[PDB]
Amino acid sequence: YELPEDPKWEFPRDKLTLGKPLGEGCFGQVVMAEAVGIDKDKPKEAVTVAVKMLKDDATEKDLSDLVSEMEMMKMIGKHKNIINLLGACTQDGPLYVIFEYASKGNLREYLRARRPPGPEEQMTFKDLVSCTYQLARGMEYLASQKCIHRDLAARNVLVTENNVMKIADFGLARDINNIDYYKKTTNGRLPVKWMAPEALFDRVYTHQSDVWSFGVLMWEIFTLGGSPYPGIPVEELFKLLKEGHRMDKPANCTNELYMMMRDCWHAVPSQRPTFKQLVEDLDRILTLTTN
Ligand SMILES: */C=C/C(=O)Nc1ccc(/C=C/c2nc(Nc3cc(C)[nH]n3)cc(N3CCN(C)CC3)n2)cc1
Repeated sequence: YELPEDPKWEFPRDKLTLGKPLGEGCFGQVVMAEAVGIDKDKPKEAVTVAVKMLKDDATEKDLSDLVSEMEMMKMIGKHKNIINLLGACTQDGPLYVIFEYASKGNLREYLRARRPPGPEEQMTFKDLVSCTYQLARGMEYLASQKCIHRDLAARNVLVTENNVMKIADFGLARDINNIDYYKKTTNGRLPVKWMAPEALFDRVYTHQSDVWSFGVLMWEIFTLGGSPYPGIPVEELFKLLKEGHRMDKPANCTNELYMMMRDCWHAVPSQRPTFKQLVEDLDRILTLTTN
């Protein structure tokens, strides 16, 4: 029927001017927009924002996933490495969910564009470790709010004008307690190649599962946007993972950083590092690459 009123987050429709699509596709559409007075301390300034909305062919599930995501953003609160929810238009028209605009797009594309020949300038090692640290800080914050993301991956990280990493796409994110444990139907919409064995084999999802996906994200980063498990089709992956198969070291990556990835991929979930442990180790490594 209708969405309950949340005045704390409501933004007036007549102050929002939708602009050009940024993408379109499967779940929903994202559109640039000018929002006048969305920073309340400056009520007459128009700020460039990004608006998520439904497409024409949207389904009931599509709508409830958009609602879901907006709800989750409100609950987790604010962090420098998480995309900022600015407001929503929930009343008397299409659901618009308003986010800060990250100028440089998703990390996967940003990284591929900066591959050495054969905005364009080759990434340095220090840059790749920084990016990694930022994302580990975001995830550390997330875990501490009892939220699992479930869909960590380069395509789901946005990059601002100042090259700040923001974890985005909270469509599938859940409170740790709000998982339907052991049920056949659970975790059926997570990209197989980023997903921990136990999310499929056992139908559970813990922070230790997000750590697995972080490992895959790290490999993505150090390959400058490579596709996980090159040339292994999704249909064969799990039998391989069960057998102990793991991706090889990227070239632009130190033995130490690769050992961290392999740690994130420990078969036993409790044997993987915590996000807190990852943050500490990445700090040490970054502080030392800088000096
Ligand atoms: C299922 C396929 C599909 O729909 N893929 C898809 C979804 C969404 C997008 C949008 C990408 C995007 N987003 C931003 N910025 C942004 C989004 C949000 C919530 N906040 N900021 C920016 C960009 N670009 C800016 C840089 N350009 C060179 C490329 C696009 N893209 C795309 C595909």
